[PDB]
Amino acid sequence: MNIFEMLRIDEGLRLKIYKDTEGYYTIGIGHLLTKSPSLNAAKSELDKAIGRNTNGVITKDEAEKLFNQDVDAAVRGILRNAKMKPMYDSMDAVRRAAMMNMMFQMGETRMAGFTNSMRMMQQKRWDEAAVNMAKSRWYNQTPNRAKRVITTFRTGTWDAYK
Ligand SMILES: [Cl-]
Repeated sequence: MNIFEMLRIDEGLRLKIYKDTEGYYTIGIGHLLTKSPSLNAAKSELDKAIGRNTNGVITKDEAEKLFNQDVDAAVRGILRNAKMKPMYDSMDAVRRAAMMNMMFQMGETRMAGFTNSMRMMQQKRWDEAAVNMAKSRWYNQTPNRAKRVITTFRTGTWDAYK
């Protein structure tokens, strides 16, 4: 298992533009197009993303290409954050995948809301950090997914995924 397989499981694969749990236009493997409530805006974003005129439908290879870009983007962002970088560098590979999962799904800003949790892990306060992470909008909105990610971060294993 790896970050790719992990997110593929959590994010699923859609080849046509759809509105997510929050109502925002998305496509492929969890690729947020826009927060605009306007579908054509969303189509415009999609064409820009893929580099051709698509009318809301892409191929799986296109989808995977956007996903790799998105995964890269996520790590790049953790590594560029002054506070996250050392946190990530200090983690083992499974736990680093957990963090990548979180970044990818919610973005930098929201991710910063979890700093207390992260310090708690730095300090080997693993269960405490886990219970703490469940106290959040994230968990409240997509509990099964968050539970998997939390378990992953807490244990360093891929148990929640097999
Ligand atoms: Cl893009």
